[PDB]
Amino acid sequence: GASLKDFELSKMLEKVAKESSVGTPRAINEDILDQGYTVEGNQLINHLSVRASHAERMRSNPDSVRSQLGDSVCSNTGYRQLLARGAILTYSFTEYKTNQPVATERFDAGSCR
Repeated sequence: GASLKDFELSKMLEKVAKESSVGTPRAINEDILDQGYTVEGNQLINHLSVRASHAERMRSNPDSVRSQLGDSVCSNTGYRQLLARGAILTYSFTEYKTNQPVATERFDAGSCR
């Protein structure tokens, strides 16, 4: 099992996941639903669904997707506090109709540097 400190971090992340999930699912735009947050170990995971056409645009340029996500995460004051405590921010995008993976992008303190 996870160490005492690791399990505690997961519990802290679960508090963030619960508050951040209030009001989800909700539309980010016409193509993307914010489905809220879960925690797996040291990862705070934001789950999002993406419609088929936008999913294709995402798949065609995964480095640009990652870079834009990184810019957002790494300048988010609250996320920076989590990364500063050993957390990983994970974005899990799946297809709206099928739930097939589209993109999965993880960020740690190292990523932000």
